[PDB]
Amino acid sequence: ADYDLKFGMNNGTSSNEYKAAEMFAKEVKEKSQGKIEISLYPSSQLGDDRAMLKQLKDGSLDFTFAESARFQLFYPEAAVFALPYVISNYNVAQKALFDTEFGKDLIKKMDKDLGVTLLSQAYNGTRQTTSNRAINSIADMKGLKLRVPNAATNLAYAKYVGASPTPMAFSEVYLALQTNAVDGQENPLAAVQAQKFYEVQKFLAMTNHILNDQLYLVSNETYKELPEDLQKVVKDAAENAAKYHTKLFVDGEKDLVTFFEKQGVKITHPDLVPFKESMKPYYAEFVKQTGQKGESALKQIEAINPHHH
Ligand SMILES: CC(=O)N[C@H]1[C@H]([C@H](O)[C@H](O)CO)O[C@](O)(C(=O)O)C[C@@H]1O
Repeated sequence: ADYDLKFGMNNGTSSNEYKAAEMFAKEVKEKSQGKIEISLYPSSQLGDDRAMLKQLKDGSLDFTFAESARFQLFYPEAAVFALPYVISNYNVAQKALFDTEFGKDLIKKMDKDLGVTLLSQAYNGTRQTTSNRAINSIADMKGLKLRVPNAATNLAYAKYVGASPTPMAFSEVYLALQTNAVDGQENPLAAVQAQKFYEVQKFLAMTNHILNDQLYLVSNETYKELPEDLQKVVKDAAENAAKYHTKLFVDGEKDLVTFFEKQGVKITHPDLVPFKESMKPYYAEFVKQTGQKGESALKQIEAINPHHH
């Protein structure tokens, strides 16, 4: 094609993210009259999300996904998006990004410093905790060998609840669970399904601890080369795909608990009051480390009412 573009992702071919990326690719190909073809590179073929963000910056990959929170790697205050229990729901996540001074500035910096254009934002589920033994209360976390991604906020979730974290890439998790090298992991329900973690985890606990969004990002080096009518095709397709993406996750959350039960998984509902209490010293450490910018980001986010209006 005139533009042989590539979209890298960590998720696999059975995931909601992949299905939404397929919708995006199809719409772009059709509405560009075949000028643009987007090929998909799932399952961390190209590296993890940190690697893929570098590749968008240098123009060697055209599209990828990232969470708003992942930008903590560059702007420490952006950890606010994944401080456990701070962002209440997706309504808050949307407003935090697009309707705060903090979030608007972040989007501008992503364009200036990191070489990426934000096309759209979707919901990517609320993270829960799976394990090889029951989590009936916070006490069961103590010393649980909890896999986390290579992200400071997830590492802190594990530490402050009393678990023993083991960071590793997403691709490595199924093996680690299967062999009981670790005792559990934490991810939204849809990823537990997509990766078939239910095959290698007998328990799931509704810890509700981190809210994930999902940004459709394009390399500036690619986006600048597209004539403006094709930029519009891409932007509009990303917005349409993100609405579909969100819907896939909202519907999965409704029924996935009963899917897992049918697969033999035992679901627990630990009391979250001590989980939330356990994060208070972590918030204090975030404020100490990130200073006025972090205090401000917190304040701006805590001011957002979570009810749709
Ligand atoms: C956009 C993206 O790549 N998301 C990935 C996230 C983030 O890397 C992580 O939450 C840090 O931001 O980690 C996973 O949930 C995980 O490894 O468990 C896989 C998911 O596909």
